[PDB]
Amino acid sequence: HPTTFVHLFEWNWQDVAQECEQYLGPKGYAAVQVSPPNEHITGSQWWTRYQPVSYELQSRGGNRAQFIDMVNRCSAVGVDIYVDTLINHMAAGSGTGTAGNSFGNKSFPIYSPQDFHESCTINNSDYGNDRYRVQNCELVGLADLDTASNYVQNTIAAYINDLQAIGVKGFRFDASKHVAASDIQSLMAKVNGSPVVFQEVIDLGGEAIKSSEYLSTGLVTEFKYGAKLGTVFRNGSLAWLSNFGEGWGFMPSSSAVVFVDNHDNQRGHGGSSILTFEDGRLYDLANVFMLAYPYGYPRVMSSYDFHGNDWAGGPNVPVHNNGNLECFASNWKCEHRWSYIAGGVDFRNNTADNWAVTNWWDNTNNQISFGRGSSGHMAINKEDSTLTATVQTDMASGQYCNVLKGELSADAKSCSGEVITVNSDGTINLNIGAWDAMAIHKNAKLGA
Ligand SMILES: C[C@H]1O[C@H](O[C@H]2[C@H](O)[C@@H](O)[C@@H](O)O[C@@H]2CO)[C@H](O)[C@@H](O)[C@@H]1N[C@H]1C=C(CO)[C@@H](O[C@H]2O[C@H](CO)[C@@H](O[C@H]3O[C@H](CO)[C@@H](O)[C@H](O)[C@H]3O)[C@H](O)[C@H]2O)[C@H](O)[C@H]1O
Ligand SMILES: C[C@H]1O[C@H](O[C@H]2[C@H](O)[C@@H](O)[C@@H](O[C@H]3[C@H](O)[C@@H](O)[C@@H](O)O[C@@H]3CO)O[C@@H]2CO)[C@H](O)[C@@H](O)[C@@H]1N[C@H]1C=C(CO)[C@@H](O)[C@H](O)[C@H]1O
Ligand SMILES: C[C@H]1O[C@H](O[C@H]2[C@H](O)[C@@H](O)[C@@H](O[C@H]3[C@H](O)[C@@H](O)[C@@H](O)O[C@@H]3CO)O[C@@H]2CO)[C@H](O)[C@@H](O)[C@@H]1N[C@H]1C=C(CO)[C@@H](O)[C@H](O)[C@H]1O
Ligand SMILES: C[C@H]1O[C@H](O[C@H]2[C@H](O)[C@@H](O)CO[C@@H]2CO)[C@H](O)[C@@H](O)[C@@H]1N[C@H]1C=C(CO)[C@@H](O)[C@H](O)[C@H]1O
Ligand SMILES: [Ca+2]
Ligand SMILES: [Cl-]
Ligand SMILES: [Cl-]
Repeated sequence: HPTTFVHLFEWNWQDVAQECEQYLGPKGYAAVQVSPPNEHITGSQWWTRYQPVSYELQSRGGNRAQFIDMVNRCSAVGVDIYVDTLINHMAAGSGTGTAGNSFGNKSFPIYSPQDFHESCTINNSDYGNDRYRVQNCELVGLADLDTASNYVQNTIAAYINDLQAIGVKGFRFDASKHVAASDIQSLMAKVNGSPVVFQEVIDLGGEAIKSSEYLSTGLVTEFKYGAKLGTVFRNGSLAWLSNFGEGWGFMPSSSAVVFVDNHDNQRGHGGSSILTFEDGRLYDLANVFMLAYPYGYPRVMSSYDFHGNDWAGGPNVPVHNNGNLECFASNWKCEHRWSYIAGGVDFRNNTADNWAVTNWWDNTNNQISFGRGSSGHMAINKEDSTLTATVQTDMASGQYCNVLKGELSADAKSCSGEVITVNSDGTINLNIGAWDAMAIHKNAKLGA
């Protein structure tokens, strides 16, 4: 049933907790990826979170008690917390952290200069041909930890195990490409149990380091997914997506974390083809495809309008602002609450017993429909005409809520939005307006 997580980028711990109770739990999201909760450098830019100072849980998102409160309140409604984990480095330079600690010259509350690789600079060419420099030199001046050192592994493992002890269920290993896979292996041997671990490795091909090196240590970000999906949605034909996945050169589905955009590449950090909230309904549709299609573990992005400043932090108005939700406009965008996206999550959540593509249909261009066997069916019309084809499904005949537009009542007698009819012979007579879609599934069926 739970199948999809969401990055609540720069949401603080109280907003996450309330969001779990009021929306993510009820709508079936599996987990929240939170911004780094450990002590980091002072400053309001979002990227301060990626400059650690210590592993005390005092950060822009809140203090340790507030962190625990969020973990608990989210867990109470069935939503896990995944922590963005800085395994590669500490802050650059000298300064002060969010818990009051000072640092400088590769000296921190828990590290000294010997705990780091010798200073050198990762240069653009190194990605293509110097594995050693990519993993032992400094990413944009950040102090590169000696991740082969037993002390460093133990210290990072203690941070991970502290977070597990208080209830955290997964971890994003930031900048995993900059850490030898064998160092990550040694780290994981000190990590208690088997939490969810996904490793951030950007590999579109042609580099010294390969995302495939990381398959044995956890899940891996498949950045090919969003890159190719955005190119297809912008310039290509949806019909080509019938074998999306391993046939496009992607890693195995059971290893991949997939997403349309992430916090870096919606700003042009870490792809002019990447779709983001800025693309409106094109983003809706791309998310509907992602969430209906049986490849990967999807992460929905949840952003703020940064008003053209790719460095700015988030709005200084909370999401839950004394009874008003600061979503959808020029503060928080709340893509995870957009109807087509949350509906796609419901569809994925209820078609997970059938990880196949069935009865693929298309018009050779930008209209597609397919099924998850008898568990669900979907269609996307990304053209300017109305889509009225008759398509074959394996669905039981009857009437179904279009979960992109509404939901089934508690009594199961009605839908709050459009109702789709599956005929006696299992067909559907589509009637999909331009740039619209539909999705139905067996657990959103009107019941006699
Ligand atoms: C941002 C990503 O950079 C690399 O990606 C490279 C790909 O690997 C390569 O294939 C090709 O596409 O190029 C890109 C390089 O542009 C890393 O591999 C990838 O891991 C990284 N993403 C994640 C990790 C980091 C680091 O913690 C995050 O970086 C953000 O935070 C840093 C540090 O604050 C910020 O840098 C700022 O500080 C420096 C000085 O320290 C100054 O130059 C300036 O003030 C700031 O830019 C980065 O801007 C920011 O991207 C990233 O968010 C993670 O997702
Ligand atoms: C929820 C789950 O979704 C995804 O898992 C699906 C795989 O991607 C599919 O490939 C398929 O896996 C089958 C393998 O293909 C096959 O080789 C064999 O190993 O059997 C597998 C199981 O049938 O179906 C999987 C769904 O069953 C995604 O890849 C996976 O990561 C997702 N699970 C995550 C989410 C939750 C949230 O609670 C956690 O419990 C899991 O630990 C996460 O990994
Ligand atoms: C928040 C909202 O985002 C989305 O819609 C964007 C559209 O995709 C863009 O096309 C554009 O809409 C313009 C229309 O195209 C145009 O016809 C005219 O009506 O002006 C519109 C606004 O300028 O901009 C939209 C964002 O401003 C996304 O598709 C949509 O689903 C999102 N709506 C959510 C928000 C509300 C508000 O509570 C909810 O009621 C909906 O259920 C959510 O889906
Ligand atoms: C606790 C220190 O451990 C490590 O030092 C080892 C080093 O690995 C080898 O020389 C073997 O012996 C020394 C002494 O144990 C770390 O390399 C060193 O950085 C550690 N000190 C840091 C940690 C603490 C507290 O966690 C601080 O008190 C200290 O200031 C800080 O530098
Ligand atoms: Ca490194
Ligand atoms: Cl702490
Ligand atoms: Cl990522």
